[PDB]
Amino acid sequence: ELLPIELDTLVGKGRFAEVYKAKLKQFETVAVKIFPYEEYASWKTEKDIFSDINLKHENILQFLTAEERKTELGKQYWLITAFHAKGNLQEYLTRHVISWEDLRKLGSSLARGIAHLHSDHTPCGRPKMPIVHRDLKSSNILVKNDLTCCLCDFGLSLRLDPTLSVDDLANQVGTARYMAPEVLASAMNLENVESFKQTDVYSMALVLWEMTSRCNAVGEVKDYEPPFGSKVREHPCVASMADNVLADAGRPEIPSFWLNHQGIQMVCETLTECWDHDPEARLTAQCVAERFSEL
Ligand SMILES: COc1ccc(-c2c(-c3ccnc(NC(C)=O)c3)[nH]c3cccnc23)cn1
Ligand SMILES: [Mg+2]
Repeated sequence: ELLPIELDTLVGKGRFAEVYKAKLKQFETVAVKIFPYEEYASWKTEKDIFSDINLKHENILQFLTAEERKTELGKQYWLITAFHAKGNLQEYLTRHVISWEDLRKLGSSLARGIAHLHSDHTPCGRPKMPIVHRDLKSSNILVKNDLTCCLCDFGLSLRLDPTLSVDDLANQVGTARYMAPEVLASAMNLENVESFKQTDVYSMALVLWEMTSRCNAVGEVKDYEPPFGSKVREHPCVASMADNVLADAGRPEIPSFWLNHQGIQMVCETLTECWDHDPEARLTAQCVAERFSEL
């Protein structure tokens, strides 16, 4: 029943699991995400999301199967997917300076992926369960060979099920650096689940800024730095982030010279709307995808 897999190299580490490059005898290269028994609930959450036939999309990591693997001293829970050699976006931007064409491809594919995740329908019209990521960041966005993005790392994700209770939506997850000001404030408007989609758009705005910051179309490009890199610790707490994002209304810097390029100007204007203090003022991911198609 178990696939003939040989693990090769540890390539990543997520919040709940380690990620390995592996060989699948058929040999095809695959990614194997390994969850220890104590993170079973996160393995089950990701398995449930990936098992929905309505999720499959070019900008969502291609899922193969889930497995339970007995070890000599316990049991592991695996998820096996396609492997993207270029790896995660944070590392890609750290190592590379990207072109305007690259930024267009990466930014538009990220917006299309989030719009699909949030959608209550498939691209054809069938009802689909909307999903909110809740921990979107450059380190868990994958770069495909054709320089388009694909999403993964759904352990904190929420299926927007009509059965969700108010006492269930209110029980501060995710990466502090990428938390929207209402998340840092514990001020999410729980009267509508649309509040959760708005938090993903904020995090997406920070990632679009990271991509823009490494785009040679502006001319002189600085070495990559995470959003708020010089303002807070390497692993900042919610309090230090709230000092910046909420109290100081702080956002990553957009130097005026970047706006000299017509394309960069449009991207900067769009991502600025997406990181507005007011979640209701942000554009939707679908709006952002449309803005990119207009370029
Ligand atoms: C459902 O199963 C999976 C399996 C792997 C990942 C996954 C990968 C991943 C995927 C494909 N190719 C690569 N390739 C290189 C070079 O890293 C890395 N990177 C991650 C970083 C954080 C969390 N999850 C991941 C996510 N879900
Ligand atoms: Mg635990």
